[PDB]
Amino acid sequence: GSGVGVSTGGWEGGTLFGDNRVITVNTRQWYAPIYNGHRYTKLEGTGNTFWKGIKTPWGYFNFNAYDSHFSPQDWQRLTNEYRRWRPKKMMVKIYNLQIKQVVTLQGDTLYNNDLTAGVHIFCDGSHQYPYSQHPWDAGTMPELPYKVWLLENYGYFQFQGDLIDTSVDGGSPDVENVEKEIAKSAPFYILENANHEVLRTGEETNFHFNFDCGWVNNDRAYCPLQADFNPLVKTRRYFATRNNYNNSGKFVYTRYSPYNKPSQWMPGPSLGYIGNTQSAATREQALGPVTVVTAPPGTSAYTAFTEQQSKTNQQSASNATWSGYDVSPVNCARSGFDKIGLAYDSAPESELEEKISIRDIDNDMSRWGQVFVQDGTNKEISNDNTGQGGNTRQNMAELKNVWMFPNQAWDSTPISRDFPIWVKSPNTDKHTLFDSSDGTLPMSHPPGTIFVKVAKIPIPTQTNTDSYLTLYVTGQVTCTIEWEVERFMTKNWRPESKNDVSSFRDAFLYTVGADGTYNTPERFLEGMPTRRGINKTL
Amino acid sequence: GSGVGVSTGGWEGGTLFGDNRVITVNTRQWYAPIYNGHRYTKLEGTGNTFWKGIKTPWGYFNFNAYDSHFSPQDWQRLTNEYRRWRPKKMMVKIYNLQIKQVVTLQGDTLYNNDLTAGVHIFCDGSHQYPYSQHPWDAGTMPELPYKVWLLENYGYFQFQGDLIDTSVDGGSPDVENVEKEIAKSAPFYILENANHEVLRTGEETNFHFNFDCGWVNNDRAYCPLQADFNPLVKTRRYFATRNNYNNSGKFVYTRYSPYNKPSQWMPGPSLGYIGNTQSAATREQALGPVTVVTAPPGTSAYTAFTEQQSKTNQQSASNATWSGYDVSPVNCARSGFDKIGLAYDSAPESELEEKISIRDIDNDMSRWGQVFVQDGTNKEISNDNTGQGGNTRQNMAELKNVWMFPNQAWDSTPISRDFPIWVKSPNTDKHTLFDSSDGTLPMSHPPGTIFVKVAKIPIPTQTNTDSYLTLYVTGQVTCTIEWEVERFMTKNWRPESKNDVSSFRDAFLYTVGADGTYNTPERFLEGMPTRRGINKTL
Amino acid sequence: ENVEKEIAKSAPFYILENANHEVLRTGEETNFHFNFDCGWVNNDRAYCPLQA
Amino acid sequence: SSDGTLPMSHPPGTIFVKVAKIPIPTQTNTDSYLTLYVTGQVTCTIEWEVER
Repeated sequence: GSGVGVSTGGWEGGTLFGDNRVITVNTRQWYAPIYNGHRYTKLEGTGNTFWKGIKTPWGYFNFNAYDSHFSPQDWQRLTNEYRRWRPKKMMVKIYNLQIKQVVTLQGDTLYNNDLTAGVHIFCDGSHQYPYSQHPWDAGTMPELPYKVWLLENYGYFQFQGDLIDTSVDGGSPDVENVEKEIAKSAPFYILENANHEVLRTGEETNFHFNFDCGWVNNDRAYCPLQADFNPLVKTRRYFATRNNYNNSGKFVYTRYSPYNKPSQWMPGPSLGYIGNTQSAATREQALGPVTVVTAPPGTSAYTAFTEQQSKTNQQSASNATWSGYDVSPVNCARSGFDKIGLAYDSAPESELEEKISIRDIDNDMSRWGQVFVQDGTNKEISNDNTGQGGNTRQNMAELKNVWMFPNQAWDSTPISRDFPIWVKSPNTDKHTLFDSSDGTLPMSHPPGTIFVKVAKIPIPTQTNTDSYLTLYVTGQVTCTIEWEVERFMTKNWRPESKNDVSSFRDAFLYTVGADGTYNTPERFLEGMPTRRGINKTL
Repeated sequence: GSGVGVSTGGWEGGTLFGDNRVITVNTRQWYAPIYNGHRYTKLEGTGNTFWKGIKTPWGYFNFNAYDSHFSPQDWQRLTNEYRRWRPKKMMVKIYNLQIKQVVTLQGDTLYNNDLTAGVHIFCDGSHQYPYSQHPWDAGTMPELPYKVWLLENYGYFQFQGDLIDTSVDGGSPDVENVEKEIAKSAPFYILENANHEVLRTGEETNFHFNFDCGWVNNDRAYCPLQADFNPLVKTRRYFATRNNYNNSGKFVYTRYSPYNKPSQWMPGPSLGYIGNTQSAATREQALGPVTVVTAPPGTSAYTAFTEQQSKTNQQSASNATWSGYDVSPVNCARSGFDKIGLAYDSAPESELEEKISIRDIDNDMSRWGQVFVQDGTNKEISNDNTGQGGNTRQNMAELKNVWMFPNQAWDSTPISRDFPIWVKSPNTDKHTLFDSSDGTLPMSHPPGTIFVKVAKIPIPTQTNTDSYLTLYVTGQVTCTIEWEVERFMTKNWRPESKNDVSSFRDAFLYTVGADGTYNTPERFLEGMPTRRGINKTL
Repeated sequence: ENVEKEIAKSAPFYILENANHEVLRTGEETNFHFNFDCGWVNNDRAYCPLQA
Repeated sequence: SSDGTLPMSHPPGTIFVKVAKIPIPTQTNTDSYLTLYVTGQVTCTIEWEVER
């Protein structure tokens, strides 16, 4: 029935492919140590960074990656057989809890099971506590179901080091000092305010969640946005040409070629900034296409001066890297820069080799390589009537920076097997269109973070100082996501490109080696990206 | 409603993929000329061949190929997504009939439509008429739905030229002459004995058929039949070893290695004969692994002598090619010889280039490369006791010819997109196991052949000699086959090899060229063979 | 690894004979219906600058 | 749209027409088709939603 000696659950796993739904059940073996010695402590970054925050005696389940949910073949069969997919509903189950005590009886350490020790488990569904989980973090659910998963210590941003800096001395209150105020109005969160469960070995718990999100599109456009037309018909439109290069000139009109027709569809947005590669040795300064210094109006961030035009505190571009936070990749709809923004490793905690994979391959023609703008004649106009031309002029130029504009249509980046699934959309009042250059699906309320700490069992002391019993929790978590899928249909005659393994460069991959080392892809193609062969009529 | 000016049907096409069923609808534009001038005539092969038969004023719909039913992508999606398939039921519809008359009013020829001209359409479901349709014939339904399809003239074998040869003179009856009797008991078939429809432009017809057949398996074995075992456990079996090489010897026993264990599963049958490559210039002599001379006991075939042991007429191996019929490929379960038996062209009626494709790639490990047999010690035994060995002896030998034996298990050849679907199983009393080295599925009663001729409209003549009106039939045929399919399921972790186009050597393929020439694969991999990536636990 | 080789491989080719469609003769006819979902076309002008 | 058009997700479906291919028997077996064309009448009726 129930008790210390009957299991709360069993190992579930596998996948079910279906026409309208895919259901991926996954179970892992996890354990949570005592984090930070059961205490909230101020987290300050070493080196030069002004990030300051709280380190928390808690740890959390991060379920956000694809490769954690799909196996390599479940991924392949997913991307090959389906046009698009999104999650519908997720159900996590935390069970088979076991709490072990760590005692050192001698030089040796012995691990004996202490019943009646609890574990705190808290799912924040309302997101009342800071959501500090980031996509592209190394603490997600392991892709190998037989690897044990160590939960990650939780912590959160609190205040900005250089926005608390100036004149914050506590001698007397300064109400007009704005940096004094930022530090005063900075929050501090404690997870013991919240109602949450305490479980023992016999107890279990589970959580359900219903996604509301966009799709993940697996099909490619074979045609440029502007190239889809019929050369067999002649167009009705003419293009203007200046004739005499002077004031007496006028535009003379001649018909476009059938093979060159104008279009109403602009290129999707992009920023032509590739990020800083200066060979800077500091890893914590901002190296990124767009670095953003958040400072409130009265504040002085790091070393700041007043621009005398606006009389506002501003920074030099070199100092800003200290005070600011980069955003990458910003390339958005430009596929020419795919290689710039994303580079990542699959292998967690492996000091053996880097195995850095970069997104090289995109065959989707709805994403553009370059945009050129051409504003007139190649030679400046003479101010007199008659006359011949003038000083030479730059007719054409590359547009590096393409912002959002009407009639823009593009496709999001192809995602590999190991990417994050979703990203937390900010709780700000205003949002523009959601397109993530890392391919993630921003959601207003993503799955609530599940926090775990180990109940604190005190040790009586004569000195009355805090002494806690050293013990940890291990258990089993089953994450079952239900995925809404769409099978593709096409009238295309020719065969599509399917993400075969034959294109892999390394023969032995997704398999263990002699010593048990699981071989993972070091390349983006070997990660079986989406948007490969399935053609999409423009 | 009905009449000369309303169409009997419409163009149907496409495909429907489903979990349990795939339905491929295909429509073509066909035409049948007047075959052989409305007369049955004796068909005799030029060159040296004894094949003799009838040429018939009829033509027929041949629906047997895969590439006619599936498009290149329908094939790819079929082979990638499904474990096995077989046909369930076929429905053909012959409609939009149009009969045109060919008249030459002058040097010019003009084509005018003659109403009230019939067309004969006969489906032989009972197979009461010779089934002369062969797999690997060039007259099947075109793979391109927009190509017009010329039906093939029908004809059938009647008697064997060298089994009618000797002493067949009609001076007096010889009842003891057996070759005289073969010619007497040879059949002659006429398709005007059979009930069949005569249609005009307003009329249509259709036919239904229900397949009863085996499957077509798309999955491969990754393991040799004999290699599946657990080296972690030590076997209980010992192998014998002769010790002293003489009469006093005996077998001494020692345990197999854990990595080498005996098996009960024999290799599937094969014949190690690769066929004759002598650079013979005669195309109609038998070049094939097994050539079979059918002669009844009393008959003398070509140049024959009496073997004096059995006192029966026999032939020399060189003369037999004249009198006999090869069977290819005979390799059956040996995949080492895949390259030998099958070579074929996709491109019909194209004198431009050969484009000969040969089946090279088979990764299925249930098919064996070689079989070796080893019968004892390496040195002949001395007849005395004591003594040392003897004359040297051949311990091991290759078994070239492996017949059918108990506990044999193997897999049929992987088939490409363009192969025949089925083959007519003979109406003989006895049959062994059905395994076709061309991959076809033998059926007792395959789809009944649909015959078409154009009604003969006479021309009055003073000389009373036979003169017929020159006119032909064009129409539309819709073949709809329903396929029973099985989606694969696997616990395999690693990604499977999917028949991507990326492995194709030619980039422009399955697409028209500048002059409209449809580019077809010249290689076997580019034809997307079955049994590629889907793994089958042995 | 040649990407341009791949673009040519993954380029589609369409044939309109794959699709179910009607074949008509002189006596036959056909018709088609469609329901638009679209914005408007505005025929009125603003006489004032946005900022005036 | 700077040309004033109304972009629609699914505009009216394109109506395709070809003339059935009627073959001509040939000794050389090369493709020879009968030369003929189609004429007809098409009535397009659009219903427009308006605002006075």
